[PDB]
Amino acid sequence: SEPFSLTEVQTAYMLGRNPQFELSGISPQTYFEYETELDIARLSRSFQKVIQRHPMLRAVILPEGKQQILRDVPEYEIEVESLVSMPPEKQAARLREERSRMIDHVFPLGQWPLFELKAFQLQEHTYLLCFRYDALLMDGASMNLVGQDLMHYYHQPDAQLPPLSFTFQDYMHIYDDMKRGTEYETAKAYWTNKLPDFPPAPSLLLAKDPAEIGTPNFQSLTTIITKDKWLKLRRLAQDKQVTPSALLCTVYGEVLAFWSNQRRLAINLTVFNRYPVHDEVEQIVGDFTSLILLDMDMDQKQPFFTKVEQTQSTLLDGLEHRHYDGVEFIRDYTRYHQMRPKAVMPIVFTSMLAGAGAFAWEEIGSLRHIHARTPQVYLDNVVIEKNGELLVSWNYVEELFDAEVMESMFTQFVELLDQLVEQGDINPLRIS
Repeated sequence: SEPFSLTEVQTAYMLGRNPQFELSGISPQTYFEYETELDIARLSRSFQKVIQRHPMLRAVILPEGKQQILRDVPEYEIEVESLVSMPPEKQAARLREERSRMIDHVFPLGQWPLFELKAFQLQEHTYLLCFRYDALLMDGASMNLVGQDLMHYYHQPDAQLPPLSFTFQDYMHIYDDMKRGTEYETAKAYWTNKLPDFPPAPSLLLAKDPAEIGTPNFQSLTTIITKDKWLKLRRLAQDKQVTPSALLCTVYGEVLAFWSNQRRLAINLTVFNRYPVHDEVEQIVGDFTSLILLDMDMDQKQPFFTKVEQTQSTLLDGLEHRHYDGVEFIRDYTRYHQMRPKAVMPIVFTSMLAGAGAFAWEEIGSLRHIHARTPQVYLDNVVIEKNGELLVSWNYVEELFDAEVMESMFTQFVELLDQLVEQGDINPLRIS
């Protein structure tokens, strides 16, 4: 229960709370809603055992820039707010400003918890379950672990899960030792090797100067790629000897190059791959976020899938030097390029592809909404494998983009996926 170090991503997150930087003054957070018919009381007791299982669900972030696992925490119960006597319009209004208030909520430093799991009773046996968590607490992969244990203790309250011997505190000790290794300097050397000729982020058409925004508010555009379409895209990705992540990232780059009138651009890629430092590392709750800056050359005479192969090659070379994290390389880019307090690489692709794996929270019910906020980010393209479907969620700073332009870019991204599903290739990019 000693305070221990933050990851370099966690540190960037904590410094993004300071409003003196542009597009800052908020903590990174994820929010979603599920319409469920499960027993909320059983869910609440199950969630309590998840909290005791995972120490990072009982941790706080301290102002001094460290984290600490608390000795004991108060019992957590899912608060139930009943709306069953309210007409549907009054229900919708209450949920709306409850949603907006949960998304604008900020978890105070040093206090517990960094999450909220609240239920709204719409009918006697129908609830709207809302879950939100600070990204200082856990990454998206860890969030799936929480849902997995949640459903396990829900169905089998007495079947106790195998004890964990590895903690995130142990991992952080290894993490701090990995910053000072020969592997670290080889990864560093690779990134300064690519630093003089590294392209800038896609220069999109912004509605105003980001310096004049103040605190950003995010909007989400979300769609579901059906099981049939996602299956065809996975089969086409394997036929062209490319990963689905490189494929979706290259489609992203095509839309970004078109709307930015650029040829070479840098995408901020967010992944959750964990270093294999212990047999149980894929079992613990924590932050394992890795940022890699993707050098991409879109405007080419090459066929689309030739560019996908280049994105694949670039991506794997990035992963073999991830020990030098993207926050450090980003700052290398700022100081080396004379670039002030601005947000440097604010176009983000967040891949939560599970490799035909289950999304545990989908067992709760039907997903109704998802929202994601991050400091110093203009646009975040989040793709989540959702039990055979692909959920695509674009989160952008509302004050920074015309809503119709954003909807147009989003629609063209989705339509290029449709093209690949039909013809196995894409057409010259034109307006939707």
